[PDB]
Amino acid sequence: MKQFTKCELSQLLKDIDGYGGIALPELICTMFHTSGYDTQAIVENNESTEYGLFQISNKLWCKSSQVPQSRNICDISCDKFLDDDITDDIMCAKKILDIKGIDYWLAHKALCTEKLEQWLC
Ligand SMILES: [Ca+2]
Repeated sequence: MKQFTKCELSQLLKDIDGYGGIALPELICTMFHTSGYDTQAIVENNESTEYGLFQISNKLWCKSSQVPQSRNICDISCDKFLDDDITDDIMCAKKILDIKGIDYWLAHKALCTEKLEQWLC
């Protein structure tokens, strides 16, 4: 259920290259192994769930019925991360990068800090 090509995502996110010292291919890499470019991706964990192209968690970042105690850092309902517009998802991902850095994503150190030429367009 890929909803983007690696190339279209690289073009849409072109100005996020360098953001907090992030290389763009590093990020695209991270997004692919995270969500498979599926804007509707839902990953269910123990106490919580991660949503969308960026797999943003309801534990901290958005408001959801599942975690009423969430601080909702991005000030947004998690449902917004399952629509076809990734603009709000990108806003939140940047807030994550501003705080916690690219290591929020467990795919980044696992696969995206080494051998990245396949993520170029
Ligand atoms: Ca969205």
